[PDB]
Amino acid sequence: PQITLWKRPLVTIKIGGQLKEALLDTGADDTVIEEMSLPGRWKPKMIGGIGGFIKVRQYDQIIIEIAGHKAIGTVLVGPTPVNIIGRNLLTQIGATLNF
Amino acid sequence: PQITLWKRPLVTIKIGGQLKEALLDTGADDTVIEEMSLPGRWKPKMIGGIGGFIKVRQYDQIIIEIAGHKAIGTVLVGPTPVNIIGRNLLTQIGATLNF
Ligand SMILES: COc1ccc(S(=O)(=O)N(CC(C)C)C[C@@H](O)[C@H](Cc2ccccc2)NC(=O)O[C@@H]2CCOCOC2)cc1
Ligand SMILES: [Cl-]
Ligand SMILES: [Cl-]
Ligand SMILES: [Cl-]
Ligand code: NA
Ligand code: NA
Repeated sequence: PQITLWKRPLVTIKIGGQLKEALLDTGADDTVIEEMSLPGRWKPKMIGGIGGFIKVRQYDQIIIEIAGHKAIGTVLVGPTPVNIIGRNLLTQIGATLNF
Repeated sequence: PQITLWKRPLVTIKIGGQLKEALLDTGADDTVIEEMSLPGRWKPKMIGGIGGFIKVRQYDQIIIEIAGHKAIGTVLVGPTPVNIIGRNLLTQIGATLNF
């Protein structure tokens, strides 16, 4: 699809057996999801943006279905105010910004 | 152009006769740039990023070139890890997300 930017570019994702809404975010290096459990190993990380930093858990090799398209990569889990699909997964679904 | 997302989507902007680097950010409703001098009056705005809420200065109707494309619109001035071009100006330059 061609997604407009007149509104937030929100899509449905499936992660850890759960459906969630998330923002397609070209400004995000990494994918960040609100608190949830995921299986496997994790390690702590700090990520920063407007307003400063939050502590997250870094889970590697997580599959996420994004608007119907599967992709695997690292997912950060923590107290983000919005679920964010970042570049690490946007590349894997072939997303581009066009103008 | 068609911009892929394997690296950060950084572009040159021109504001106030000066060239700066900025990030094309579909996850940002608004455009936020680092401390600089802009003409005219400003109004207060609170914006909430990943780390919390901050105060910024809102300047309306500012001339700004984004990757060679002219725009005239609202610019927020305040502390940010990088200048971000949000949807208010991405729509003016005709950007969409595609996959
Ligand atoms: C390392 O991976 C990262 C992933 C995401 C972020 S971020 O969420 O902080 N962010 C980075 C950007 C500030 C460089 C992505 C943004 O797209 C962020 C995404 C976002 C959106 C809403 C709330 C929290 C985060 N948007 C944002 O800050 O927009 C501001 C703040 C909102 O006000 C209106 O727009 C301006 C930081 C690190
Ligand atoms: Cl990854
Ligand atoms: Cl590609
Ligand atoms: Cl505007
Ligand atoms: Na893992
Ligand atoms: Na000033």
